Amino acid sequence: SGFRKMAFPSGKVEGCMVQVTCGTTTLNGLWLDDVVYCPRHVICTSEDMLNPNYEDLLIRKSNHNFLVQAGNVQLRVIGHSMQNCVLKLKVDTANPKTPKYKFVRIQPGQTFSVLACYNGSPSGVYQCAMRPNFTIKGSFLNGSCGSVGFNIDYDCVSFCYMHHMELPTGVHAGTDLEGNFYGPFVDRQTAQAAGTDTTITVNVLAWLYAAVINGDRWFLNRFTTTLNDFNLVAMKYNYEPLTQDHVDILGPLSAQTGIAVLDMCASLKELLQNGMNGRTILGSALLEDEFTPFDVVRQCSGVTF
Amino acid sequence: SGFRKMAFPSGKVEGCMVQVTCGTTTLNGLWLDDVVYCPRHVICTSEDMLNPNYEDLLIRKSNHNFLVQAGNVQLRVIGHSMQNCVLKLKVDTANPKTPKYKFVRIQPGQTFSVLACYNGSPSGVYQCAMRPNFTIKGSFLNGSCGSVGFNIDYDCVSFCYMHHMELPTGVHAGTDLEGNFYGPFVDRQTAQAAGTDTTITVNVLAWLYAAVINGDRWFLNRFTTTLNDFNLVAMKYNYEPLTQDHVDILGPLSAQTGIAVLDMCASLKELLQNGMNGRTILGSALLEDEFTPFDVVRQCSGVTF
Ligand SMILES: *C(=C)[C@H](C[C@@H]1CCNC1=O)NC(=O)[C@@H]1[C@@H]2[C@H](CN1C(=O)[C@@H](NC(=O)C(F)(F)F)C(C)(C)C)C2(C)C
Ligand SMILES: *C(=C)[C@H](C[C@@H]1CCNC1=O)NC(=O)[C@@H]1[C@@H]2[C@H](CN1C(=O)[C@@H](NC(=O)C(F)(F)F)C(C)(C)C)C2(C)C
Repeated sequence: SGFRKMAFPSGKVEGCMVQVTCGTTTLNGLWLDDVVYCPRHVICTSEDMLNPNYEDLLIRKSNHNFLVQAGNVQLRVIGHSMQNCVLKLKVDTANPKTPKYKFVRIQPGQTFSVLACYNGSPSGVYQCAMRPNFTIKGSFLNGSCGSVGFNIDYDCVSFCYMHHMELPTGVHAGTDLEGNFYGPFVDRQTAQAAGTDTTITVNVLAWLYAAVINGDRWFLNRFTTTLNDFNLVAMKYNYEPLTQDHVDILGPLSAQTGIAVLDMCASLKELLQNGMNGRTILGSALLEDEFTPFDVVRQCSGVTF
Repeated sequence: SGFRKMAFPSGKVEGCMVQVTCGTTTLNGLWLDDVVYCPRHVICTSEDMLNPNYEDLLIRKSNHNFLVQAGNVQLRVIGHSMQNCVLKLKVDTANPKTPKYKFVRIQPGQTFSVLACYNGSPSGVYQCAMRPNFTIKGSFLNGSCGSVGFNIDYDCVSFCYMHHMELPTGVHAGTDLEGNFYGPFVDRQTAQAAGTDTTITVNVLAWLYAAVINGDRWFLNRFTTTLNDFNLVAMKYNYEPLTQDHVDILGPLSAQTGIAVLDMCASLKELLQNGMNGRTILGSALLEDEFTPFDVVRQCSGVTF
C-alpha cells in the first residue's frame, strides 16, 4: 500500500547523456547510435539571445567548433545539421549503451520522467505532467537545457521532451526530439507567457480511485450525476471537459473498485463545491492531477521494466 | 527555478538487482561482488510467518534451495549465511556492474531514494525520509521486499535501507544492509504499531529557505525569537526540538538568503499558530518536512553524479 509520485528508473537514459560545448556555452546532449541531439541555442553567444538567426549562426560553424564529451572521452563530430529547434551532431562513435528507443510527441495530460542534467551528468529524476497550456512544472537551473523527458515500456525508451527554457511563473517549455515546441513558444529571449492553465480532470479521477484502492474513502457519497451536469460544474472550477473516451480509459479502475465513473464524478463535484474542509486525501490537502489512469494501475499492480 | 521532490539517478543500483526464490516465495536481492543480500523471510513459507525460528529454518536449507536469477541468467549459490535479519548468499559469479559502495545506517530526518522492485526488476524510483518513529512513507506491494534505499555521493553509492514489511497505517519498516531494523520492529507477522510521528523541524526550515530562493516570500515577518521560545511552540504542534547543530547545518541557506535562522523560526511560529489561510508555499498547502538542508542546496545549486 501507499501512493507516491514515482519516476521511471533512469539507468537506460543515463548512459545516453553527454556534454556539448560551442564556444562559451555548455549544455546537455542525447547520444543515440552515432548522433548527438541537443538544443540549437548552444550555437548562440550570451548576446545572440534576443533575436537569433540560427540558420545564419550555423553556416559559420565547422565540425570542430562542437566539443562533445562522454564522461572523460572526446567524441569527434564529423557532421552537423539542424531540424526545427534541435541540432543533430553526427559523431565518429556509435554509443554502445544505446537503448531500444522511439521518439514520440505526447499530448497534454500525459506524464513522463525528467532526468535533470548538468555538464552531461545526471543530478536527479522526477515525474511531471504536460499541462493543458503546454508547460511543465519542473526544476531546472542554468545549464539544464538538453535534459530529456521519457517513458519506458518494458525495454523500449520513449523520448518525449527536451528542455529549452523557463517562462515567468517559473514553469518550463521545450520540444519533442524532432525539435518542435510544445505550445506557442519560440527559442528566443523575448516576452512570452504561458496561457492560463486548467486542471486535468481525468487524472484527478484516476487519483481518487487510487485513494479508494489504498483505503481512503471518506469523500464517497451516495449520489450519481450525468456527464453533462458534471461538465457544467467542472468548467466553473477551471477543469478540462471529461469526454466519453476518458470514461472508457477509467474503465479498469472503475471495474477494480466497483465504483462507476459517473458515481466518482458526483464525489468530485461535491469536493469542488464544498471544499475538503481540512481533510486530506492520500496525505494531500489539494486535488492532485499529475497521475494518469495508466500511472495509477502501474503503481497499484507493480508493473516492471 | 522550481522545486520538486527529486530522487537520485538509479542506474548504478539497477545493475545490482536480482530475483531470489526459496521454495514458493520470491523477492528481491542486491548482488554486490560475489554476494547476494536479501531479507531472511525468503526462507519462510506462507505458514511459518506468525512466529518463525529462522536459525532452524536455515539449518534445513542447502545451497541449491536458493534459485538466484539476474535477468535471464542463473547464478549458482555456493554458500549461505545469516546476519541479523538478512541472508548473504555467496554466488559463483562476481557482478561486473558492482558500483563503488558503502553500507551506512542513517539517522531519523535523513532522506534517501527507494528503487521499488518486483521479481528482480525495477518498477520506479522515489525519495522519502526516515521518520522520527523509524518508519517510511513508501509505496510497496507484495513481492517488494529486498527493494533498497540509497544515497549517491559523486560515484559512491551509500546503501541505507532494505524493505521488509508494512505496518497498520500503511507505512513501512526495514533494515540497514547489516540486517538490523530501524525502530522497535521484528520480522514476524504479529501485532505491531508505529510510535506516534513528529514533524522534522530542521527540514521544514530548509524547505522555507527553498521557497525564498524560488521567490515565494509572503510568510516572512519582521520579528525574531529565541531558540528556547521557539522550542516551546514547536513541542505544542508535535515538532522535533531544534538544536544548535541544526542551526549550524542551516548556516549555508541562511547565508545565501540573508535570513537568520532565528528569523525564519519566527516565521514558522506564526504559520503554526495562525495557519496558512488557504495560501500555498512552493505549490503546497501543508508544511513539507521531507527535504534536508543538503537536499535543498543540491537541487538549488545543481550538484551532479
Ligand atoms: C538552458 C540552458 C536554459 C535553461 C533555463 C535557465 C533558467 N532555467 C531554465 O530552465 N535556457 C535558457 O536560458 C533560454 C534560452 C534563452 C533564454 N532562455 C530562457 O529560458 C529565458 N526565458 C525566456 O526568455 C522566456 F521564457 F521567454 F521568458 C530566461 C529569462 C529564463 C533566461 C533561450 C530561449 C534561447
Ligand atoms: C515483502 C515481500 C512483504 C512486503 C509487504 C506486503 C504488503 N506491503 C509490503 O510492504 N513483507 C511481508 O509480507 C512481511 C513479512 C511477514 C508479514 N509482513 C508484513 O508486512 C505484514 N505486516 C505485519 O505483520 C506488521 F507490520 F507487523 F503489521 C503484513 C500484514 C502487511 C502482511 C513478515 C514480517 C515476515
